[PDB]
Amino acid sequence: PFITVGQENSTSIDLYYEDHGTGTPVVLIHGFPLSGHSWERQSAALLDAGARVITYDRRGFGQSSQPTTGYDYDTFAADLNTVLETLDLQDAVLVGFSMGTGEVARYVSSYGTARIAAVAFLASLEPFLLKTDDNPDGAAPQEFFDGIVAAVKADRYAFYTGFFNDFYNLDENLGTRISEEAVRNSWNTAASGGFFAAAAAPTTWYTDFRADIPRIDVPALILHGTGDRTLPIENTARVFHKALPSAEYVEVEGAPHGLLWTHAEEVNTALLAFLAKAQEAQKQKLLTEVETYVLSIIPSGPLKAEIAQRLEDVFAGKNTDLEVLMEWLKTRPILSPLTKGILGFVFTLTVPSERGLQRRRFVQNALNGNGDPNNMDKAVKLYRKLKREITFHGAKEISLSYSAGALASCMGLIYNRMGAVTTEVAFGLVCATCEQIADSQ
Amino acid sequence: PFITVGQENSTSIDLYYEDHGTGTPVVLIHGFPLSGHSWERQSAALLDAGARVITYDRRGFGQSSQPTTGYDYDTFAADLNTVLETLDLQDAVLVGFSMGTGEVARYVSSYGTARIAAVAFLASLEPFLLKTDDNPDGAAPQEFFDGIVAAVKADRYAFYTGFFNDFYNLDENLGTRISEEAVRNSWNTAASGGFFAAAAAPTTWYTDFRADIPRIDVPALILHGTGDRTLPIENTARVFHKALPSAEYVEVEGAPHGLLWTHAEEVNTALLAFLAKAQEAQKQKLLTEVETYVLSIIPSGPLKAEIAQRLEDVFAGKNTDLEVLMEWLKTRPILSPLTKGILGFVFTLTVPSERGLQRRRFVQNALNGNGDPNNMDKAVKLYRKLKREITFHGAKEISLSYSAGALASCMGLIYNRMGAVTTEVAFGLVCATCEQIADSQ
Amino acid sequence: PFITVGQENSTSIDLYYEDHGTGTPVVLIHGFPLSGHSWERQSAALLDAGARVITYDRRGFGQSSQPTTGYDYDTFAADLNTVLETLDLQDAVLVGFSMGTGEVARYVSSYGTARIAAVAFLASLEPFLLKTDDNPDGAAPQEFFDGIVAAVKADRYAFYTGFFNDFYNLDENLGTRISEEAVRNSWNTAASGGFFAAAAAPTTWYTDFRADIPRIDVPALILHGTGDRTLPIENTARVFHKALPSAEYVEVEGAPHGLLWTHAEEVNTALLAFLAKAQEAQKQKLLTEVETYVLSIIPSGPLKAEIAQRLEDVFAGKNTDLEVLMEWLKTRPILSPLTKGILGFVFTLTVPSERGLQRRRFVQNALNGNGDPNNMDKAVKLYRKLKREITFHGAKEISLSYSAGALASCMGLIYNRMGAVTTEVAFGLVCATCEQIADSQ
Amino acid sequence: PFITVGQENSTSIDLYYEDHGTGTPVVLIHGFPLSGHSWERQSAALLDAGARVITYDRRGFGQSSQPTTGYDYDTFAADLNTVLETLDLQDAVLVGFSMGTGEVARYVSSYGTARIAAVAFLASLEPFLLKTDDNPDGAAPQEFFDGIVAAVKADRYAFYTGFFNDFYNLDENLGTRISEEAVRNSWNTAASGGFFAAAAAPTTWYTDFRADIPRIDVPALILHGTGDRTLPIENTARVFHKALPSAEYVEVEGAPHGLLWTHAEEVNTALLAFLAKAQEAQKQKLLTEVETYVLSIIPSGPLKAEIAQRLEDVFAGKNTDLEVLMEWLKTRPILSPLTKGILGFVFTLTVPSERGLQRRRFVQNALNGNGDPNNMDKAVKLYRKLKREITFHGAKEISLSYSAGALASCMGLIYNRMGAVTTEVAFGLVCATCEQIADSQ
Repeated sequence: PFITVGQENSTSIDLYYEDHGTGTPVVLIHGFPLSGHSWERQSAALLDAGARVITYDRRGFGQSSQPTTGYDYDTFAADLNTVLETLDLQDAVLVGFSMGTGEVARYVSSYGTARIAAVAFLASLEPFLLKTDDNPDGAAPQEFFDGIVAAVKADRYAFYTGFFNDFYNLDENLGTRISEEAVRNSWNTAASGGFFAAAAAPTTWYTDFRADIPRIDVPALILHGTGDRTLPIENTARVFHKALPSAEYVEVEGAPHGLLWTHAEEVNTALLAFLAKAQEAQKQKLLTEVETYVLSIIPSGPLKAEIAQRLEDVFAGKNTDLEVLMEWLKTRPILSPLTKGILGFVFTLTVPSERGLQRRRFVQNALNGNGDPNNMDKAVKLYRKLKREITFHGAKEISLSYSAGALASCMGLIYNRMGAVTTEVAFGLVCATCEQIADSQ
Repeated sequence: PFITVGQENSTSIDLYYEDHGTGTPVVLIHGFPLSGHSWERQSAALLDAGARVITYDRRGFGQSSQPTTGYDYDTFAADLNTVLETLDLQDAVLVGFSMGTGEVARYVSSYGTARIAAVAFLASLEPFLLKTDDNPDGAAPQEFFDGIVAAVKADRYAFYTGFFNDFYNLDENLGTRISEEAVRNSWNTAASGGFFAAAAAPTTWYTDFRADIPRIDVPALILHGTGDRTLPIENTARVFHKALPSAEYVEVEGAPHGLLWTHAEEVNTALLAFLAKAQEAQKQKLLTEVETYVLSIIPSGPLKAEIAQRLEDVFAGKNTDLEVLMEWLKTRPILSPLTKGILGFVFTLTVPSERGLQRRRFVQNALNGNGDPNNMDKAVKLYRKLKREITFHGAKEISLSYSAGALASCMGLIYNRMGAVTTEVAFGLVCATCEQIADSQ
Repeated sequence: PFITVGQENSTSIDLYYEDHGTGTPVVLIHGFPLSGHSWERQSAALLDAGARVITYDRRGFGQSSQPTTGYDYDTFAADLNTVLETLDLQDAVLVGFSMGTGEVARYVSSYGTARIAAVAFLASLEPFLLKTDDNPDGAAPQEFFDGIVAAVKADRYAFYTGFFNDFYNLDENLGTRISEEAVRNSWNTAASGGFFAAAAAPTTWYTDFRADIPRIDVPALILHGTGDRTLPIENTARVFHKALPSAEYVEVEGAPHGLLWTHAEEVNTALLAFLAKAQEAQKQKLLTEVETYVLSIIPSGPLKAEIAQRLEDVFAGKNTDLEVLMEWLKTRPILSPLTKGILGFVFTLTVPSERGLQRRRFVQNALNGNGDPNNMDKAVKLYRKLKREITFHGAKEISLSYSAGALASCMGLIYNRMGAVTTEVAFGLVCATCEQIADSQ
Repeated sequence: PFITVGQENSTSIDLYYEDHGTGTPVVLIHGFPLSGHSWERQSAALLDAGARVITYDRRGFGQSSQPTTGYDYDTFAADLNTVLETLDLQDAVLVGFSMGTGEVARYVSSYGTARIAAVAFLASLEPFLLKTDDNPDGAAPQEFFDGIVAAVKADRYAFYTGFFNDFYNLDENLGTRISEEAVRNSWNTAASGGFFAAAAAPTTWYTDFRADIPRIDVPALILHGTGDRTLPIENTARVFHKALPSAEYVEVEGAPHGLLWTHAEEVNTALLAFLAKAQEAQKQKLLTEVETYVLSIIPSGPLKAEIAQRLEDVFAGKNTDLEVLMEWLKTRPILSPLTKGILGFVFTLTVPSERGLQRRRFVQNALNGNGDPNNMDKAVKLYRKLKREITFHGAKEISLSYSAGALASCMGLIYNRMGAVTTEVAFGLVCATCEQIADSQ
């Protein structure tokens, strides 16, 4: 798969990307000189843990186009921007490794955290690698980087070999934490990047990210290997944490630069924990928003108390007997049959286990759009559009452009499994409906 | 990026290509069994020297499609034709290495040199490799080539190994001029070409190019390694130069077949020397053409003598005091303010150094399209199109479709730096303007 | 030229008007029985002094329609209203002579001073001409005016003769301050007004303007001839100044009623003195307003202090070395290149002398709309509309309907002299831009 | 009637014009400070002699608008251009008197003689009135003109009096060649021009017309009064004739500047002669063009000889017996009935006297469009458009856009007097028809 990010002469500039799983989106931004596939140990864990995994190959690397332009962090951040906008990612986690940590800082800094729930920096460049008068903690002098450029231009093929040596601490880790075959694959991946990008990349490494850091808005993780020969932990992660005290901070004891493979565990467990903390809060946010919309249609009173208590309990995960819940709703006075259908729908959708219970007649009758063909026609039209939605707000926005009869019919269509959409999209549908109905009062 | 060159059964035949830099187009045609990426040492130099670099992968190789049809030099030349026409290349240099030198000869021969400024043959097949009665200087008998085909069909993978041995003179050059890793990359590239192309390619090697050579119209370079084990310099470059005495001719002392890598600097230097001469000639042509258009609007007389002398001098590179030049123009009688603005524009554009001189009021006033909004509207439209142009003639052609008022306004727009285009495109703009104005007289 | 002010039976009622020069609008309202052309000595001076001169012929006079309705000051003031609204006059000076001074008072009184910067009363009717019990200072009894009406109805032609006698003090001024031919022209003008208007006009002369005077809001001038036989200075200008002490007050020694011609230089000088003060105040206001908009985009701090000081100084007329000013701006830290371009533009526009300095590259680059063709397209569209504007607010209003990119491009267009607009219109453009940019923050 | 020539602030600039008679257009351009009505003695003669008379009032004079802009010969010539284009005048005579002679020279010079058959200069400004070093024959120094401006600004009313004195040589001509009443009317006309134009006009009088004169392409007349006190014949007409030897040249013995009235006879007789010479040639041109179109449809042979002889004779004015002519045509073999109808039409149209002969059945039958309703429908449509045409080429151009059936039907419509058009328009119709028919062969 490709996303086009620009044009170079007669050719467009396309980034290779992958898009796996379902759930909260996690975007992984690889390091030099590798590709999105270098995250494969992390991707597997995130997929098992229930996240949507997005990887892409930076321009000049892996399967992306290989221009001779745009090798700088503003372009790289603009590239990332295009990806996020193209996929309409909401509530995303951005995880960068090495070079990738430059994208994370520069994007957050320039474009803000509108789509972004949390960030993570692994084997970071930050805050500035260039050793100057005003930057004493810098890791190396300018002449040092000039050196790498010269070395890559001389042979890049040979260069990759010595690079992966220190990248992986092969003198320590070969035959132990990394196989000879895994290293061979890495070299092949590097050899496959563009010649121009290979020599141009090292010039972006001493980008000054010092003014980007105060812009970091959302929860952050900083993770570094203490045996990092490529980015000395003392000039990078340790001074970065002083600049962002707020960041959660993890040192991987004796881990090299290429800790994604050698210490995938410690990485994946820690990354997993970070996702886990981010994910539950996001889920809670989703649950409570739904609740306000659902409650907005119910008349104020003690019933509205019983209903809200029940929502909150199933939302907290207390598996309730849906059969008991549904009978209660069914037999509630005052509530309109429409209202009971909406609640009926919400509860079956959110309850931990449906326990093989059949659909309820009172709900099917409540959500049938009065069996009106125009309602049903529009509901089918909305359904088509909702299949393309992946977020709560996108779903809710498109739904609000339809009449309440059509919305109720659409809900029946999903309820009865005549169509299927993602959970968060279904929430947006029922919330648009509640919004429309509440507004009629 | 791809260019489609044909159809095979249900599939189209697409050639992988790249398009880097800006300036005079240089098209690099790779050898067997490698791809456009084998030129990476040359590409870097050409890019630094300020050329537009085009590479593509021959059908059956690198990232191009892998048909089982069209393995012959007429098809290969037709493939090249499609590339050149698709990109609308003007004033291009064609550089072939090994197999690629067959494309260069056959295209020039059949399609002529309309788009082509110069040609270069590196490690050439020419003039005929087959040793016959009528071709005594041929390098080998037919049975020898029949042998290679049989060897590739037997194992191609194993075959590439012994091939790169002699291709690179690895017994001499390994660890010295070529690394083991660079060789590994080459084998990977070869292993990635199509099985059918691998066995079919060697049949095209003894194509008789003897009738193609007299067709070579434009300046040429012949370059060969004297240690070439693959194409014996005595049966190829040395008899080729006798057939084309006119060619500039360079022997690389003890260089193998794969001299692009092993002797890449020297090869790159040679390319610069040829590109540098071709570029200088092209620049001189551009100065000469621009000049005729510019002179066409001036009334015949002694002033027209002073003006032409001045153009020629700045065009020759005599850095003149633009401030002095501009005052002179400004104060010239007879010349219309329009004419003075056009000349004003040309001189600031072509003078070696502007010496931080501010724009001139007499020119801004002359090139303002009479402050007419429709002129300015069209000038902005033209500007958009000119941003996409890279050649003098393409620019001039599109410009001539606009009125003189709009053209003058566009020139003011560039003059005043409200927009930017490449130099040759700017020349096309001012020349279209002169052409339109001259035609009004 | 005509402005339609009403309908009489099958015919519309149209006022003849003229509209000359550029600059601050000055509206001249003639006396009985003459037309807008009676101001010709004043018009010439005002035109030379750099004002926009508007004249019109009151209904029933000169080249206006000659209805038999609407001969009263409310209608006359409504007529004037229609003129001012039709032309969208802003910041106008209203100058009335004789009858015209009734329009000035009644319009200001009823419609307010929204469009009006200053007023002038020459040979005024004010405050009330009718001699009554409650108006002891009145110039004549009712029976006296009844007399004039009767005289005009008897012969108006013969009547004009004796009228111009006292109107001009011909016994004193003929052959001296007024020629016989100038008097002949006056009679011809009068003979050309409508018969009905001639007899109906004198009934409007004893209109009580006593309640209109407290409504005079803006700076005023009262000017009267001490030899006025038509409107005794003692019953008119002298008691009017007591009612409006605030008015600037000028007696023309031995000047008759028709002092516009006989003492035209002195009257013209007086107009220049008032126009000159009003113009200077208006200019100061413009400097003050422009300044707030310009300052609104600059970050608060010491630089903002240096900038404001400089604006104020050039605005006060301290001719500053623009070259020095521009270098300072150019080299200022913190300020965005956009901001520097806007300031660059403002300073070159307001500095007393540009001293033949060329345009600055930093400004041209700052105001180029990013060389975007859509910006430039809209900027050209805006420019067309701005050519039709004559006021700061009209310009600013139309400009605010365009995006900031298009506005910046338009400014570059003017800066680079690719188009031209009046100064106040240019101010409106740069102020709309500042407003748009400030609002983005 | 008005023609709009521009815009001043909120008002358009309209020129008052008149358009009298039918025949060859003669455009009269008045002098300072008078209007188109000053030509009334000439207009009457030209109308009696059978010409179309066009007069207009220069901006600032007579009944034209009175702007404070555009008082210069390029604007005045542009004004004239607009008039000629607005009325689509073809084959026009331009006659200027005094100031008007500046329009004639400047228009011819800049716009060329495309619409213009002949020119006439009466009491000319030419070639340059300013007395300089390079212009020794100039009539006065710059300080002299500066003087007139100052005098007009001082009083223009009084000024006109002394001006008409010398304008008319009233000391010689009053009560003799000009009445006191005629002079009174002149002053009234002048007093009615705009104040601004009166003072601005004299600045245009020393315009250098020396480079305009070589541009005079067409037959010219120069006419001057030897008693001209306003434009000394020695600095104007006499040096002008040296610059244009080719001009027909007439001195009116002891005639003043205002010779149009005082010597209308000598003027009108001479002008009449000039028109008479121009008119006959134009008529001959019209006759011979018609003939080629008419002959183009006839087969080559002796009949074509008889026909051509006859056309030429009636065209030369030999009144022929149309009855005899028509019978001859009617009874001619070979000629198609269509052809006979066309000739029938032409002859009745061009014959001096029809002698009360009834329309011919053979022609009515020939020109009936086959009684086809679509033909007739289009013919009626064409007729509507032809009523708006006044020239041969305009008529012929619009006619050629119709089919031959429709054209023939239209001709029948005119032939049968069911509609009426001017002679030259009718010629264009029959010529378009002949052109269409000839093209079918």
